[PDB]
Amino acid sequence: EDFPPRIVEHPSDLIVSKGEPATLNCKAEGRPTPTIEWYKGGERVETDKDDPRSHRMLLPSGSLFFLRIVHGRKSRPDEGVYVCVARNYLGEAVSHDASLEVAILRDDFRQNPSDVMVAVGEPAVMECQPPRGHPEPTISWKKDGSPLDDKDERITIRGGKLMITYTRKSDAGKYVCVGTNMVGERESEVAELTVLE
Repeated sequence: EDFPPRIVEHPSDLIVSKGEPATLNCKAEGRPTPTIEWYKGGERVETDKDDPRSHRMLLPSGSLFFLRIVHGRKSRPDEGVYVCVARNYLGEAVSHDASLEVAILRDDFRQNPSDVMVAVGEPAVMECQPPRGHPEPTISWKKDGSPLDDKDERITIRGGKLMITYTRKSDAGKYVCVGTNMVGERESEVAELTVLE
């Protein structure tokens, strides 16, 4: 016996990089088998099943596959809020909405660290702020090519602050703050800690 459609899988939010394909999931049940149609900002989205020229494929399940995420300066027709709608003669079911998003990481830091000159046993503090990014760029540090870990308690890394409680001469070196999101790494310009005594 025939029954109205029901959404089985709603689409989940998606951040993806420019250059990468993407898939928004949807799945319905119904008898007769429901058709699946997608809407972005409440506007019907063309698929290859509508028009062979589309860069978007509607998969057998009704998920929406973007062969390329269009996001240029002056047009970006793919990022936004999406909903799938399942239909048969008996009715319609709509999904919850999902955002589709292109990740972004700037090459150039919000605030570079600063040279510090300090004497043995005195605190050395370096502050950093990474580029704007989505998702937000998390922070790490490097001295003369090698990662810094706060695994060793004499260094405190927290927020944008790197603190060395009691400077050692062996702490003299080139410091860079590193910026990281799904897009890639980004390195600040190098900072000189100098240690007197």
